[PDB]
Amino acid sequence: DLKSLAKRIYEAYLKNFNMNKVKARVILSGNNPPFVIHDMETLCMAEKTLVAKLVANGIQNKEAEVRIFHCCQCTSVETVTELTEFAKAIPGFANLDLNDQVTLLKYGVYEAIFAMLSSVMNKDGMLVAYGNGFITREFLKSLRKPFCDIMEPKFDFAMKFNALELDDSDISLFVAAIICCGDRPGLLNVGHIEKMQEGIVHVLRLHLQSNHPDDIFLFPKLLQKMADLRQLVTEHAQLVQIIKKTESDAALHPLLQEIYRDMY
Ligand SMILES: CCCCCCCC/C=C\CCCCCCCC(=O)O
Repeated sequence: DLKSLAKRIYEAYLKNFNMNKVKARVILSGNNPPFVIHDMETLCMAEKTLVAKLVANGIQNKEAEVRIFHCCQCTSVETVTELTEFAKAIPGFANLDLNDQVTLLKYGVYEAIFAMLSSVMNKDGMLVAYGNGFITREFLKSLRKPFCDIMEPKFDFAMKFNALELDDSDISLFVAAIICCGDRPGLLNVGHIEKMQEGIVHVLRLHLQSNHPDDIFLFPKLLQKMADLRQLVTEHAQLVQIIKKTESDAALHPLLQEIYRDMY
């Protein structure tokens, strides 16, 4: 039954996420090749094709860094929708009280986002806009403060995460395990969530044993990555709060504002 459950989770991941690691690698390797964004000229060209409404405002267009942050938020909002549907495949999740489902997704979505971002990142840049753009790591570092500080820790995480050489069958189970953490603040049926966590982590552990016979510590490596992601999210939320307080034009989408509210 555990092998079947691993396959169910993998299939739910392939169905519900618009991007997966095979699809990303095909694009990153070289009919609609990605438009490369490496400077302000190519950002503005890319926007006019890929997000035309955002730059259709003349001198009322927002600052480039704020437009970029807006596009970052749109990607998060979409990934939150995909993760919410994916979670239905996790045994026990749909049997939880609605409020506990909300809490698990609230704390888990950005850990899952940054884990899955690794699949579209290499040391030079990342895919964006449903695989139709590639924005360089150096360009994002070139942005004015504080916006240059958003992505670099995520690239740092991803380079090490990618060196583990996971595939989508592994990542799907890892994302399921992120969602099933019984120590999230405010949970009301901790006991049932802990059993749900134990079950998915057992599936993950057996799958990694089978799929990565060469790396006998891969399961504890991934437990550590889960803790590293929690710290990355706490730090990310702190930076978002700086942006919120100090950048009046960088409006936060209400769904993400609710995720961040009372989080850490
Ligand atoms: C014209 C395309 C412009 C693309 C800009 C870069 C898009 C980056 C893609 C995904 C960003 C992932 C990080 C999201 C965290 C910041 C936003 C948030 O807190 O939700």
